[PDB]
Amino acid sequence: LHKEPATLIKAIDGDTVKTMYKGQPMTFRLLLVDTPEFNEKYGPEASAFTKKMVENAKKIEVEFDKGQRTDKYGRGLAYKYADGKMVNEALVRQGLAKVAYVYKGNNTHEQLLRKAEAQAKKEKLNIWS
Ligand SMILES: Cc1cn([C@H]2C[C@H](OP(=O)(O)O)[C@@H](COP(=O)(O)O)O2)c(=O)[nH]c1=O
Ligand SMILES: [Ca+2]
Repeated sequence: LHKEPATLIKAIDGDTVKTMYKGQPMTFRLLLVDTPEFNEKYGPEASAFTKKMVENAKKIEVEFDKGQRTDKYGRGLAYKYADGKMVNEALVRQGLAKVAYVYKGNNTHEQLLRKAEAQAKKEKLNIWS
């Protein structure tokens, strides 16, 4: 896989962000994770974590997997990076997302994320507390 440029338009919630990609606005849903909804426990903390991470970044990048690049809602499906740090992994490592929605052929970073989740579980962080 490879990273491509994107520029933040707006933080949305823990696992969705609006970014401009090849000059067009899109809403991206982060691959391989599930944050709580804003109305659910930790939902606001996940939203604020992702928002801080993308708003503070000097450089956002998007990385598509090998499979489907959009979902049925027309959202982009990608791994997102903020100054080189994967947002999807960072959420999981902080116990603010579960590994979820692991579909065959768009699961290149699964094992990296499962290892973050195990570590967040060991530390009993947030969702795992
Ligand atoms: C992350 C992800 C979500 N989705 C779809 C499955 C879920 O469908 P349903 O809407 O029918 O439940 C929905 C969950 O997204 P949210 O967790 O953003 O609600 O997005 C994909 O199809 N592919 C993906 O890789
Ligand atoms: Ca969600």
